Amino acid sequence: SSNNNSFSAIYKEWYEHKKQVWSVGYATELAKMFDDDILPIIGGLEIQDIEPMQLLEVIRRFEDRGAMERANKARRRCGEVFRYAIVTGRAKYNPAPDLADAMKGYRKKNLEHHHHHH
Repeated sequence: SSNNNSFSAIYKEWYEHKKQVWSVGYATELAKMFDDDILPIIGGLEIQDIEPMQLLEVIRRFEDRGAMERANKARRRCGEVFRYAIVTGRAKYNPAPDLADAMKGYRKKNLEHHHHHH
């Protein structure tokens, strides 16, 4: 965590806030799985300074294991934290739309077997 705008910092605030909504055991391990996969990717980065492909790399992390719901849940909670950062006045713009663009454009790296053009 470099600055106060670091993802982990804001995540903790949001986490401890949501901790009063979710079950304690659920909340703890929810953070645990988020920390386990997200932290190596974008955890120590600034929420405003996160690369579009890095957020997609988080989704990549879960999707490649087959965890489709969890990959989408990552995107969900990340965007949820992005939202929280906008509310607290840390970020004005969040690369949430960029996540979608990166996920879409990623099919230009993972090629098909036949294309839609000739």
